[PDB]
Amino acid sequence: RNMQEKGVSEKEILEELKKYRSLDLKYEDGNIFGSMCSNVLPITRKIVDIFLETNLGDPGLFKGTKLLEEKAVALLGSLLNNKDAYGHIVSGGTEANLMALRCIKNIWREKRRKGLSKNEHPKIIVPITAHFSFEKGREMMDLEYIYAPIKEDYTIDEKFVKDAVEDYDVDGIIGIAGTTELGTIDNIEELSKIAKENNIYIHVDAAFGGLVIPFLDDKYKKKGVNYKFDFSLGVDSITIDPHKMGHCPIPSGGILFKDIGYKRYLDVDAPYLQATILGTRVGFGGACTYAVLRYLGREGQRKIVNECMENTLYLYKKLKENNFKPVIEPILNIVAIEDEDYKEVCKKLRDRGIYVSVCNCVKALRIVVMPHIKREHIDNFIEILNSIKR
Amino acid sequence: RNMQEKGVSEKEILEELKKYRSLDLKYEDGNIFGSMCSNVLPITRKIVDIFLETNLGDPGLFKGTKLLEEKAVALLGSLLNNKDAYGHIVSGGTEANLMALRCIKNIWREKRRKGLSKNEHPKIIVPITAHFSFEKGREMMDLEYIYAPIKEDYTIDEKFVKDAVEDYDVDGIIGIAGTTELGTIDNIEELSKIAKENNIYIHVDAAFGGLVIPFLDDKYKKKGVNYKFDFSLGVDSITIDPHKMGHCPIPSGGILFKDIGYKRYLDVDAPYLQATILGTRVGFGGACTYAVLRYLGREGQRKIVNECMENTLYLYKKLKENNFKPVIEPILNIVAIEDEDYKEVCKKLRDRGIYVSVCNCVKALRIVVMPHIKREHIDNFIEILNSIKR
Repeated sequence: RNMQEKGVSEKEILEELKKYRSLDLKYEDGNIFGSMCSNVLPITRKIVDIFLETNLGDPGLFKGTKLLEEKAVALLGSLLNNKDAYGHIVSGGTEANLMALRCIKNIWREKRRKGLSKNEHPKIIVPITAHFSFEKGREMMDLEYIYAPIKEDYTIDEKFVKDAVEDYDVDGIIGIAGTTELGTIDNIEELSKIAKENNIYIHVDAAFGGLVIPFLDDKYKKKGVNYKFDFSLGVDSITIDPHKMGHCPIPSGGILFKDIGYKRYLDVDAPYLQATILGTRVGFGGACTYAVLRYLGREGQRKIVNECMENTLYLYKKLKENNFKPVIEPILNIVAIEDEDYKEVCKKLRDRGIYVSVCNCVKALRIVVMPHIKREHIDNFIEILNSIKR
Repeated sequence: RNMQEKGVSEKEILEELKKYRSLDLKYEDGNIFGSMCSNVLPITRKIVDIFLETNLGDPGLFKGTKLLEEKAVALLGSLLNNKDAYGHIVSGGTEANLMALRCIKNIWREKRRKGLSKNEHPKIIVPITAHFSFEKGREMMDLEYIYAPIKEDYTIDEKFVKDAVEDYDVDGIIGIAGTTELGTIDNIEELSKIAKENNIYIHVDAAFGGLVIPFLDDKYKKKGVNYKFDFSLGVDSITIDPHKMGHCPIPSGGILFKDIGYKRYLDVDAPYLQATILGTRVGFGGACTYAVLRYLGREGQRKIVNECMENTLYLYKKLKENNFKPVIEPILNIVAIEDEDYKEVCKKLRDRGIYVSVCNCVKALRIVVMPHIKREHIDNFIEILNSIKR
């Protein structure tokens, strides 16, 4: 507990650490059902070792690692239909979303300086399904949120957004491509039309879905769901998270802006003295993001994505066969189970070694069918749950 | 450049990555003289591998890794003379400083809600030597900074701070234990007295110095410099950065608060739904911080710190012997060289394979004598610099 004068041997300290690691769950063991992280692609362990002693906060010392960040951003941009994207491989979707909010706020600040805004704080339309990082941004940056309601399919109400844009002076719109709770996709096509017609910045949070949606086989796509979400719609920025469905080690997050014109709105003016929030920051995230996308190609990511979707629809089928009520038919590799007693059922599952997460907008257990979840784990989950219900 | 359909082999992608890594500098090669990062302790490569697939954003899944974060914070707290510290192993000193600023701001918000503050924004006294992360915080959180001037020894003017606290309603004070530019130590003892007498929060930025000052041999200590900076002075929070002079891999930063009473001021209220800014975040930083401090003990860190100081004073001696003007006699393992033509000299050094950094408050080259800088590198640096000056 206290700092000691004498050191200890490598064997002593590693064995102590391994005992603590033994208390953790491991993704490959069939315990973790509620996480959007999973096992990393094995090749990334070598890449982390190669790039461990780099620092993208000092890119003049690590020119090659910096070029790899640029290449990683370019490959993500290509995936998102934008060959000119300006962006960064950052610490995660939270920092990515915060940087988009900073950009929105600095566009508003410039208007305020010119007398072109009656808003004392940026006014941003955000769906109530938005990830908690948006609340962190609101709280830090003193943003004003207009919370948009969701429709019966749990996607943002586009008519509300359009009406709010007419009623108020709006500084940004947020749409979500793959919501945290249910994996639904907002109508980005319509939101982007509203945004373009009114000269409003629009950010797409595709932290999870950005590395799933582009790879979905047609049989998993649903009539009337629009899967368009990327720069082909003219959106201003997109968050996308390699350390979720990109199989990259933490920290590997992505923020892409439509072009380099946005970089100036990420400036910070220091009277007595970088676009990311962090300073010193890893170089291995960009190396891993580039390398995993190159190693797998579209073919390899498609195989993983649709294996997850196969197991997602298997879980959905088994749930209904056992008279459980999924909240929705799954869109991405996320299924939620309606249950009034969800808190207690979650704890009972936990006692039996099944770790799910629980929802906010609805009383349900959330299962994220990442690549570590196999058929036998789903079968095991159903047995344990049936047993709890007797 | 573009996303491809077909993947590539492991050999192809690793060889490509290794070519980019070949363009980087490496700490052990005698090129990097201006960085506060260095080679990691070799044991940490194994720890990163063990803990790569953990996530302190989901500590309920990684109970052991979470306990190790708590143990890492406790060891840092013990080093800083506080057995009850509440804190986190975060992404770096930037996030640490931002969390301290969030705490300061939320203490002010509570006062504002009760009518106990005439300040429309928190008013924080910050020395002009403060790290750029404080400007990032000001810009994001709409803080009002009262910039404190520095004295001839480049430390904060304590009388200015005391006078400003009488003239204005002040919500926080920042002191620096190891400035970025010169390695000087503000008079934290006096600042903490001012802060306590006026009920003002005080944060100490010891990102660099916190893992140097406690280990300095008496011969490196200077008459009249006060080396006290930690919780024995009753300060409210301290930033300390293991991935600087703690030899830990990025990301390993530290933020410690005086006690768990501060946790409530890091809350974020989400109407429709964690104390760190990041969400998903590494677990290996806490494991490495704990393990390196246990492995080295005070004895092993003292040896490294004072080896760096030996080489720092060697560099200072050689500089004067060659008629260069150091800005100050070094306090920590940082030396700066006065030069009117510092920008051009820096570029000339760069052309010769010597990478220094350059200062803000003064026209000088900054050398950070990290453990990778040995006598032969200092001798080589002096030769190249003498040559540039002819």
